[PDB]
Amino acid sequence: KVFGRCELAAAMKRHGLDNYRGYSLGNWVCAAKFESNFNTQATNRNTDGSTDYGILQINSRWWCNDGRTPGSRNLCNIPCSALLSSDITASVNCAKKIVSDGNGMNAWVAWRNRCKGTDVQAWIRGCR
Ligand SMILES: C[C@@H](O)CN1CCN(CC(=O)O)CCN(CC(=O)O)CCN(CC(=O)O)CC1
Ligand SMILES: C[C@@H](O)CN1CCN(CC(=O)O)CCN(CC(=O)O)CCN(CC(=O)O)CC1
Ligand SMILES: [Cl-]
Ligand SMILES: [Cl-]
Ligand SMILES: [Cl-]
Ligand SMILES: [Gd]
Ligand code: NA
Repeated sequence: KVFGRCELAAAMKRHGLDNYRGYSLGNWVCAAKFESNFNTQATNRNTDGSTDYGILQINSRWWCNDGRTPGSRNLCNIPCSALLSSDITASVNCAKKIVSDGNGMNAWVAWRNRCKGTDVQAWIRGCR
């Protein structure tokens, strides 16, 4: 599923992501735009052999199981495929664990280089 901007803000806000660990709702919609282009089915191979999955591109090195990343962890206890669903529940619960772990939203390289220090509230402007 490719989400519209307002539609993704209303789903993230219903799943409790708004000001989660102090990060406003515009930071999460901003990240999703530059990680996946709002597309739940997005995948990218990394050079160490791990893969990023879904609307927030969550890494198979630590967070989920794809059966092809040797001696990796599955700390969200999910298959990688669960993070490709039109239902973003799996992805949101998985991102709450990651952003709680010491480094905050710096875990997302596109957040760090394209959303940190900008007008992030612009990403939810106009939505009800
Ligand atoms: C709502 C309109 O913006 C729709 N829109 C009209 C055309 N726009 C004109 C403009 O954006 O003022 C120029 C192209 N646009 C550039 C950009 O968005 O920054 C990329 C495509 N957009 C993506 C989007 O906006 O979600 C969809 C089409
Ligand atoms: C031509 C305009 O599209 C200029 N536009 C500024 C105003 N936009 C326009 C809008 O989408 O209504 C609203 C804010 N916008 C939200 C979003 O688009 O997703 C993020 C910033 N954008 C990034 C981008 O386009 O990729 C900068 C370019
Ligand atoms: Cl915001
Ligand atoms: Cl594996
Ligand atoms: Cl923080
Ligand atoms: Gd824009
Ligand atoms: Na894994």
